[PDB]
Amino acid sequence: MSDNEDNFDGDDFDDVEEDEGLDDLENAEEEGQENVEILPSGERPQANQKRITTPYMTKYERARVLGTRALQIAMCAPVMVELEGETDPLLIAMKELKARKIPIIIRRYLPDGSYEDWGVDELIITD
Repeated sequence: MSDNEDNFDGDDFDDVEEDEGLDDLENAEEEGQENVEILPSGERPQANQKRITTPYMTKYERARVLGTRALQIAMCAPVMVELEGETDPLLIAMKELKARKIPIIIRRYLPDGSYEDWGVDELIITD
């Protein structure tokens, strides 16, 4: 009946519980390090670059994609599913991967001192 918490600081371990995932991203891995840009597929036979981007895009390029698609598409949809009839925060960025079509190029730069561009027009999609 009258049982409440005395305060909110019994020790020095009650300030680490801020999680902002979504539908299946509970601080699992997300470990990486590559500046990644996003753009509509573009295997331009002229900007053939190279450096470290494994000839196979990596879920982040697609995870930045989904996020940068989720907003571009949240407007209409550069996506390949609901071009202008949908704008969900990521159904499209999901559907696009869920489709594994990921028709888009991504730039994996390197905060280390390098960079490479391409995505699904020259290599893999999310995986």
